[PDB]
Amino acid sequence: ISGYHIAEAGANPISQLAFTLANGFTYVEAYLARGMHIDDFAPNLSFFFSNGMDPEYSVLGRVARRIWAVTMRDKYGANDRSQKLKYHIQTSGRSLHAQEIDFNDIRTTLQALIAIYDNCNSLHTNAYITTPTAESVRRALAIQLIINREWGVAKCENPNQGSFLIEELTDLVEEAVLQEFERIAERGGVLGAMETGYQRGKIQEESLYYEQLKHDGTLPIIGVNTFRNPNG
Amino acid sequence: RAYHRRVVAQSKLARERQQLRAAHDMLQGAGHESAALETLASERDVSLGAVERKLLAMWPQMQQAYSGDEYVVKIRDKEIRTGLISTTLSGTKIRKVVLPRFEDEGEILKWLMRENVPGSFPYTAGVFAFKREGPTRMFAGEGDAFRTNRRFKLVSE
Amino acid sequence: RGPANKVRFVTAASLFDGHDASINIMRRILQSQGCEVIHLGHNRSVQEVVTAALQEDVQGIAISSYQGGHVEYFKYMIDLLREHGGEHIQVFGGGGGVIVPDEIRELQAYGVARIYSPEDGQRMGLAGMITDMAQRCDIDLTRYAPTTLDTVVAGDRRALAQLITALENGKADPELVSALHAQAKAAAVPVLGITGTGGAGKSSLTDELIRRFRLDQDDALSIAVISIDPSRRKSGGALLGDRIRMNAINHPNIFMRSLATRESEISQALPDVIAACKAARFDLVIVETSGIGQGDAAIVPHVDLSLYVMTPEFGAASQLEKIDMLDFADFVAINKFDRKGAQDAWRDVAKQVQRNREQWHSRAEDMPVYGTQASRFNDDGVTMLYQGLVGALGARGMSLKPGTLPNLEGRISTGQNVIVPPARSRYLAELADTVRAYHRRVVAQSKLARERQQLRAAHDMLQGAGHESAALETLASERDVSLGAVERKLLAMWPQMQQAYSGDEYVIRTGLISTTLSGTKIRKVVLPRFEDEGEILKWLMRENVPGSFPYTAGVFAFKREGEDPTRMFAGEGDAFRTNRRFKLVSEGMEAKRLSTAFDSVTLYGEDPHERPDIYGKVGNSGVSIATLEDMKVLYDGFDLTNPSTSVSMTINGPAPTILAMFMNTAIDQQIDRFRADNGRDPTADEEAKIRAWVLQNVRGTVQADILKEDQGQNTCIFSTEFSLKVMGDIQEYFVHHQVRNFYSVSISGYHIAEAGANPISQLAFTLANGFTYVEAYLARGMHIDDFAPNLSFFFSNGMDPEYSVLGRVARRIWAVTMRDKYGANDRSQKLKYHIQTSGRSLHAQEIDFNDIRTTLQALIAIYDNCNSLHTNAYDEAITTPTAESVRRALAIQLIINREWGVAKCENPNQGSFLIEELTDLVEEAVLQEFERIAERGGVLGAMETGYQRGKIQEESLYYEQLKHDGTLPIIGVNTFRNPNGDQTLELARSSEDEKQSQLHRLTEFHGAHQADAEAMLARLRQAVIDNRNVFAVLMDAVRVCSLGQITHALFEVGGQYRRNM
Ligand code: B12
Ligand SMILES: CC(C)CC(=O)SCCNC(=O)CCNC(=O)[C@H](O)C(C)(C)COP(=O)(O)OP(=O)(O)OC[C@H]1O[C@@H](n2cnc3c(N)ncnc32)[C@H](O)[C@@H]1OP(=O)(O)O
Ligand SMILES: Nc1nc2c(ncn2[C@@H]2O[C@H](COP(=O)(O)OP(=O)(O)O)[C@@H](O)[C@H]2O)c(=O)[nH]1
Ligand SMILES: C[C@H]1O[C@@H](n2cnc3c(N)ncnc32)[C@H](O)[C@@H]1O
Ligand SMILES: [Mg+2]
Ligand SMILES: [Mg+2]
Repeated sequence: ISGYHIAEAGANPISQLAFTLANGFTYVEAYLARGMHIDDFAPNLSFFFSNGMDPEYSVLGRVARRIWAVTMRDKYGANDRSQKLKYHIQTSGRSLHAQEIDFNDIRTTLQALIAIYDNCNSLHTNAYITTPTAESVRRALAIQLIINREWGVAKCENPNQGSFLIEELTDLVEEAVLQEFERIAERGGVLGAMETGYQRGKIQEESLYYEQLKHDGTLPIIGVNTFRNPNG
Repeated sequence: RAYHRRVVAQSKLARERQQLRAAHDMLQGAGHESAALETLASERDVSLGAVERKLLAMWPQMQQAYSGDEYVVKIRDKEIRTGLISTTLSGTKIRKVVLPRFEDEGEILKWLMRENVPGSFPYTAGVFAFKREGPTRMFAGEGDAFRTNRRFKLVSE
Repeated sequence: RGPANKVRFVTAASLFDGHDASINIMRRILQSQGCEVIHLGHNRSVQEVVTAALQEDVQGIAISSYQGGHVEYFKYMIDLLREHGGEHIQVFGGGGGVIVPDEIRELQAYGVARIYSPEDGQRMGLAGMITDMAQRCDIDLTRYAPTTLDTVVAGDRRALAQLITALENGKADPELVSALHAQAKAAAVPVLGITGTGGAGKSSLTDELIRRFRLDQDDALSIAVISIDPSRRKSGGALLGDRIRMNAINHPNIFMRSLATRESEISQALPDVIAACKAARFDLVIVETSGIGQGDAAIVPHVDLSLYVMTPEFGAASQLEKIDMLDFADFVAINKFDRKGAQDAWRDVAKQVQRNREQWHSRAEDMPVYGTQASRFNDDGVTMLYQGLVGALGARGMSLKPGTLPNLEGRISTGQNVIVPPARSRYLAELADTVRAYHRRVVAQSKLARERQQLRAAHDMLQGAGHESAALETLASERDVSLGAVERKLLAMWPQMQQAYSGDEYVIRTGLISTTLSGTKIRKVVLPRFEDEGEILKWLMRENVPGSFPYTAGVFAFKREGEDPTRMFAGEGDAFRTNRRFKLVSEGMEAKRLSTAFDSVTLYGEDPHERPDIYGKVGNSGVSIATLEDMKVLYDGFDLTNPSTSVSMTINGPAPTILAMFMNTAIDQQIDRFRADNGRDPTADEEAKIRAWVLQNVRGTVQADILKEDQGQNTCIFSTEFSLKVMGDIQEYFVHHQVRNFYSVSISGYHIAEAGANPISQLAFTLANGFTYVEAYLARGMHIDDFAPNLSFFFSNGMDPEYSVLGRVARRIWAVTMRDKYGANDRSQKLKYHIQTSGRSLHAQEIDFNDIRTTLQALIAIYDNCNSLHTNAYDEAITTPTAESVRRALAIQLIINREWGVAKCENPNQGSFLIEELTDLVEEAVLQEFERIAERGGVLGAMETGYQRGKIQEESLYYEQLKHDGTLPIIGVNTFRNPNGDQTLELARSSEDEKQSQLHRLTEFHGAHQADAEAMLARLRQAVIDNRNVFAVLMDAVRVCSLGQITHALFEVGGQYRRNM
């Protein structure tokens, strides 16, 4: 189950996380209605998220894990292996720009950081437009190596835990997802919503809103709509 | 949402239960022996769920586990030791998993139900106990099956 | 087994260079491999290093040059060596990424043996370089030794230096040796022996005595100095650390040779070396021994006059009866007379010497026992001892002119200056107690608050069930009184506190909410959701919200709306070019926050000059500022008196002089602004109003932290005590003129850290230095609330875990101590600091990786709510930030501040289990270090031993041992190397025209004030002599005098810094 494309298309972290979990649960309900056992396919379910600059991305993973674990245990009554949501996080490619390509390594670093902080299972790091050169992939691969090996805070495996901001954000994002679950449910489920093009519409709506505030100068992007290259 | 409602209620019970027994010990330390408090406390031992009661019960044992320099856990007939400490250049001990220092059992249970340590339900801080030490996948795909294969064999040499 | 021959080295840092971290760990490996190292320390001209190497007759010279101008520097050295009989001496260099490959090939082609790049260090290893360096210099220099005394007696000082190397190694012909002693006997020159306990001040006192000889006799005397230091027989070599303390030996008539004991406190060939100097027609030979015990006195039979040096600390008075040297010494110098018990120490020693000589018919005060303070410039005590030595040397056949010095009377120095009174000696220890005591209260009050809540909670639950027991309430009300007044109000205001940070605004109105693209409300300050009042109070006392005691999460309520903490360090070329770079950095920002970097020449208070030593360094590591006119140009277009403009100049040694330039500039800008807005010059009264107003509202910061100069950066040019004296003058000037916006000192540790100190050492030393200034000003008679708000701090942020909580720890330690210990007000309890990302953490290999590290470091700085942040460029290891390079650095801050989501919260650190634990640990670690410094006599007492410098250099070695090792992984350096091995990067060097510009501007400035120059400088020296306010005169001095003129004038009256290894 992926949500990389949904976010990349323009969906904000709440929409991405909500839709993706919704899609995942749809597969679960789909396999269950074939008379199958929950402990037979749930451990095989892998997830795939995006990490951008938005605050919600810092707690996206932990929220996904809790919503899954609680539901898989209480609702579907599955075993321990099934309650464990494993996911891959890939840094947002949308968040990187063609103008001042050297700046992208900064953004890709911050995004890679909160992924490791929130104890992800798998991480991809984006390069700083052109072809994937062997030099460009090394700078991307170095971001992970520097954080994992050199970075001091990273030596702790639960640095997020305890933080007032993290716990509040975790609760908020969780509830925001739940409310979106309800919105999809009153549209006939995920399939029923797709029948109306609800998800597509909502993604398209948010993609425009982002692309608007970007041009509006309201959402600052360093090197793009502010602090632009004085040469070109 | 129902799960969270339970966390709130069970925390209140665990909190009240502690507050009562705490006051009970303080009264006996001053001379007054009022078992009227204990009745309300024992009343909340049953009010607390089975799962919730064991969570608080394992908390002191949980603390002693993540306290030392290693993590002893015996699976099958052998055991699996894991290091907890990474020492800085300054000589500071950075624990892999840092536990809360709450006194309130209301906060302890609340934390144990909403965000237990990595490798424990609801796996908020991770699905595994500790991170694996040392995984970089080898991606390739271009041209015909022959070219993609060679790259596969080359990278994975 | 070490080297085959007696291998000797001369190690130093280049002219106007403070980078000793590199060269210090090289002289350590040199010494351990069995080399005698004559270490000269930092800031050494070519004329200095070459003269040293020639007199010591060494095989090798090791120089560190990180300021640039290294091409001209080494070329000069190579040329000068060949010109004066030192072609066979090999020169080695290193400057990290500063010396690019092309310049290495050039310099090595010129004559330099080897210059090691950071890549060389990785391949060869730390020991590998030194092994290569040592094996090259493993040659026998006895072949260059003279066979006849003809050269030496004639006055050849180079032949003398080589003859000594022959005599020391015993490769001199027996018939030549006896012939030397034969002529040495007929020479009849006096030999003064200086001996005494270890670290008493033998070298320092020797240097001072020589200075007295020069001033008194107008440099007419030819003095030979033979200093002996103990040799570690384990390694094979030694650390001859006497020459480094010598500042008055830089003259053609002075000759010095450093000898290792090579065993005894005297070299086995000392009588030969002495005789060699006697035959060289020197007017006087002075010999310094090593650390002698109580019963040691081997210097007596070899000299004509002996001087025993001791400190007031000798234990009981009965100990003096055990000291053999008190029985032979012709003169006894009780040095370090500023120490406690010096007066009583003199009476004991005087009476003991009287007893040993059986002169009962004489007064004890008439004995040749002198109380000296060699650390003190122009000390009357040292002069008294000198006058005595003159009278003794005079009777022993030594022609000397009637002295020009004050022929004073007495035996004891009258230096009554004190920085920190011995009563307050254990101030750091008290501070440690104060903090620990505060935490003990937090624990106890929390327990009470917890119990109080638990009781009343149980009381309400009983009444809800029926059984009412007022017995509980009695215990609760009992704890209402147990709780403090302050603590009770803290919990009382908590529900009101919650309602404040709950809404969308903070009622004067401030927004609390920043809404994401998803529509999530991110609160600026997130409050805890504890139910336990024990946890509430605990949190409110240990880490209250930003803007509340103890200001752990920040000293202010919310971060500034428009003025970001960004403040970019800048400086390149002349004042004109840097003025462009200021406008580049501060472009697009309504608030102009400038940070000025000066070139090595200005940093050391010197004027730009034609000599290659200095010329090549002009404007190459920072802006070259020499006159007030340069300073004016530097900040042209910038309204310094504007409320949204702050200038941060990084200058230490000449800081009072540079500050006076800045102040005059800020004043003159408003005078020009008035003359423009009114079309006329302001009246004497109008100008007075303007001038006074400028001083009050001018906003900025000058570093000037001299305590860190001795410890870390090495930009101290005057004597340590003098620098501190003038620094206080600045603060007193500030108080009088109500300069309440400018920071008189940026108490720093960045420099200490970059030298190699780990985050604990950095934070501890820096706070310790800060508290030292506090104690210094308090003993000096200033209200704590008068100078504490003017105290600025500066830290480093590296990769180490402790750096994440460095700032918050600094804030709490300060706030708690300033409140409980010193009883200061709110403004004083608030520690404001600047954080600059660690430059040493960035490397020359794979420079693109550095932006990753600089990002992470910049992040934790902003998370921990810093007041000011500088971000390093990716080409950090190679050059001063380029135009393209400074934008990438400046973008890191812009991306985090604007784009980064978590950053929308202003206390994201708070709550974290890791952060709170780390905060507690680092805090305690600092407090323990406070105690370690306290039991060494305070910060000053520790510096006297070189404790800080020692601890830094040790930690620097430990890090470096691991960086090359591999135990400490550095991506792109010791692991994950490039299969290629990597082009030409753009560099920030100064134009030739810019150098000639500065020279012409200087000579034009000098010509303009040629009349008032000498007069003003004379006034400046009189200000020091009459002990007035030095800075007050500098406010007028910088208008007619250049930086160099002022600095050199102060040298005649304030002395020069004495290096400390
Ligand atoms: C630490 C440091 C400082 C510390 C110095 C601490 C101390 N007490 O020595 C502090 C903070 C005080 C400092 C201050 C300044 N510095 Co500085 N500093 C650095 C830094 C980060 C590292 C230098 C260092 O000590 N490295 C550790 C050594 C051991 O390793 P290495 O350099 O990689 O060297 C290796 C080999 O080359 C070999 N080698 C090197 N030297 C030698 C010598 C011998 C004999 C041998 C055998 C081998 C050898 O040994 C090493 C093996 O790995 C560099 C940038 C960088 N990372 O390169 C800037 C840098 C050198 N400093 C710089 C400047 C400009 C300054 C200032 C003048 C700034 C100012 N304008 O005020 C000040 C003032 C200095 C002064 N007071 O004279 C610039 C130089 C610019 C230029 N020359 O063009 C640099 C390059 C930073 C920059 N990009 O702007 N500095
Ligand atoms: C050479 C090589 C080795 C490398 C180096 O060493 S580079 C060294 C460079 N050094 C530096 O960059 C040092 C820079 N540091 C400084 O200038 C000072 O230490 C600072 C205190 C950080 C200056 O910070 P600055 O931005 O000027 O802020 P101030 O504290 O002076 O503020 C002035 C007044 O404005 C108000 N204010 C400022 N910020 C806030 C706020 N957030 N909330 C509410 N009110 C605020 C407030 O009234 C304050 O004045 P007070 O009433 O507190 O006296
Ligand atoms: N407090 C104090 N320190 C001094 C005095 N004279 C020298 N020192 C310091 O004592 C230390 C060692 O001095 P040094 O000349 O090397 O002594 P030596 O090794 O025995 O010859 C240095 O830190 C000096 O600055 C003094 O009169 N008072
Ligand atoms: C000691 C630290 O000083 C900084 N530094 C030195 N000179 C400059 C300059 N002109 N501009 C910016 N940073 C500078 C480097 O980042 C180095 O790491
Ligand atoms: Mg000495
Ligand atoms: Mg000595």
